[PDB]
Amino acid sequence: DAEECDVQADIIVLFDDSSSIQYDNKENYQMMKDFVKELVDSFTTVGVGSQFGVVQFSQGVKTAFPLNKFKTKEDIKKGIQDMVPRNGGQTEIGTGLKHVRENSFSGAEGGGNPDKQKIVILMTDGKSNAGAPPQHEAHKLKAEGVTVIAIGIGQGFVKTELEQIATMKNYVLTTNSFSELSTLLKLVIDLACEVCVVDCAGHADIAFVFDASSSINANNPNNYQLMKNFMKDIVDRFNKTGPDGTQFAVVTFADRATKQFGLKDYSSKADIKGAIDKVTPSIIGQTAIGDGLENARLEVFPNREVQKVVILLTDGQNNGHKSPEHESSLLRKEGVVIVAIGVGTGFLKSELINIASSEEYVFTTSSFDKLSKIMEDVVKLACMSCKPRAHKK
Repeated sequence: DAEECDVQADIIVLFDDSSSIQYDNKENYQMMKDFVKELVDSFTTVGVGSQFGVVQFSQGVKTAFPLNKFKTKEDIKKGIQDMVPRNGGQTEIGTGLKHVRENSFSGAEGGGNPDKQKIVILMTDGKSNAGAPPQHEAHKLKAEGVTVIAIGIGQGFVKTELEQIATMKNYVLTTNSFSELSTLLKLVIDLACEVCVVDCAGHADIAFVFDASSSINANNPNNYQLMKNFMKDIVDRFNKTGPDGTQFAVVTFADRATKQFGLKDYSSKADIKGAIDKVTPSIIGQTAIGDGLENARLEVFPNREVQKVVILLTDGQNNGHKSPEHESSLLRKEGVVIVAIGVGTGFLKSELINIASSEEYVFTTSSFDKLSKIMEDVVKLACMSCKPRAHKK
C-alpha cells in the first residue's frame, strides 16, 4: 500500500527544463509533473506548516513558485501543472543549486525556519554542461543542513556527478526512462523522510579499519601510537559504550586483514581503550585496504536497530588482493556509512572517495600528529544517525 511521510519540511524540487527532455519525447514533461504531484500527496503535513517550491533549470534558472505561495496541496499541483518548460540549450545544475540556497530557502520565499527539514530533489536527464561547477554549490547547500536527493533519467547524465551533489551516494536514484519515474516514488519518499541527527549518546556499531603497515613507523616510531590515541579519543567521545550503547571493533590490514576484536567483546571505555593499546603493527609494507573492508563485512558487523559505521585509515594505496570499491559498495548497500581518512603522501585520494559514502566523508592530513585536527569532524559523522520515518496508509 501507499507511502507517507509526516516529517515537517520545506521541500524544493529542482526541475530540469532542457531541450533534451522535449526532444526525446513529447510527453516527458507531463510525466515529470505527475511525479512531483505524487510527492506532494505523499507529505501529510503539506497544507496544515510543511511547504513546497519548484525551480526550473537548464539555460539559466526560473522559479516556478516559492515555498510561501500555495497553502494547500491541490493549489501546489496546479502550480506544477501551470509550469512552462523553457527548453534550454544547455544544462546548468550548479547554477540551479546556487539559486536554491541563496533564494529558495530565504525568509522572503518562505524559508529560514530551523524547525523544518530542508530537502532538495534534483531531476535531470544529463550532465551539468555549463555554468558553475555543481559539487561546490552542493557542498554549501548541504552544509546548511539541507538533504539533497538526486534523480537521473536516461543515459546522458553521469551518476558520478549526482553522487558528488547528493548527501550520500545512496541518495542517488536512476531510471531508464520517464515512463519509469513512478518506480522511484517509494524510494524518494523513504529518503526524504530520513531525519539525520548528530548524537554521541545514541547507539552505534563502529568498526575501526586501520592500516597496520610497517611504513607508518618508518618516518616516526610513535606514529602507530598516535593512530591508537586517535581511536581512543573517539571512543571517549561517546556517552555510553557496550550492548546498551555504542559498541566498537578494530580491524587492521597490512598484507592481509585481521580482526583484533569485535563489537561484543567489551562494554566499558577502559576495556575498549586497553584493547586498542594491545594492537601492534606488522613488519610488512602493504596496505590491503580491500581485505580490511572485507573482514569488517564478514567478521564484524554480522556478529553483534543501530547505526553501522566504518572508519577507514590508510597511509598507503591499496595493494591489490581485494577490491576496496567492491567491498565498500557491499558495505554501503548494507547500510554501513563509511568514513575514509588518508595520512601522508602515499595514499590515493581517488581510492578514498570511491570507498567513502560521500566525498564529504573523506579526510586527509599531512602527518599522524596532525590527526587530532580532524577528530571533531570525524566524530561528528561517527555520532550521526539517520532514522527512517516513512510508513503506509
